[PDB]
Amino acid sequence: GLSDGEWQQVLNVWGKVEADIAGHGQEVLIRLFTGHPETLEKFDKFKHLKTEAEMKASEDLKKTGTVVLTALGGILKKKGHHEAELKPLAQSHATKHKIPIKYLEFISDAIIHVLHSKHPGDFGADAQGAMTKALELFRNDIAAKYKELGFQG
Ligand code: HEM
Repeated sequence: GLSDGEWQQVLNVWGKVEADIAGHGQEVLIRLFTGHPETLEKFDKFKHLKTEAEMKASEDLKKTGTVVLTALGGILKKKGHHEAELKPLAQSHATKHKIPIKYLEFISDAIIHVLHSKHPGDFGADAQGAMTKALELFRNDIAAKYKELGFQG
């Protein structure tokens, strides 16, 4: 999917996320959750959250943001060589959590969103470029694993 000039850009950018993994992860789930409320319903431990103050105020969400961004970061550093790390992922979201690929689209968008909000002006057009393709490659490989499982819905 990507050139290493592009990989280069992705890890450049992930350097931003790693300086504050907990904050980045919190705002991603908040951007996910507030924009597409049906997504909250897939989490039984965040179901109670009703307002953004509550989410904001929730320590368990900051926690889940770190797990999520820690796992993706683990995949991105593989530079597309991630069958081993993604299968387990795709299996769990399809069979156990029942997560529609559309939701993986929403969170992909939510990361691009967040990044511009936290780093206005230092999230280059080129960087957006690389990051979007990287998220697409991630999403595409999951989509395939999802097809195998007939995880239609
Ligand atoms: C970049 C995308 C994502 C990554 C890297 C990610 C990562 C993870 C990891 C590492 C776990 C725990 C281990 C496991 O169950 O496999 C997990 C659990 C879970 N994920 Fe995701 N996830 C992603 C997207 C999503 C989305 C979009 C949703 C729903 C809109 C979601 C819903 C859940 C749920 C419900 C669980 C179980 C939560 C619990 O522990 O109670 N995930 N995810």
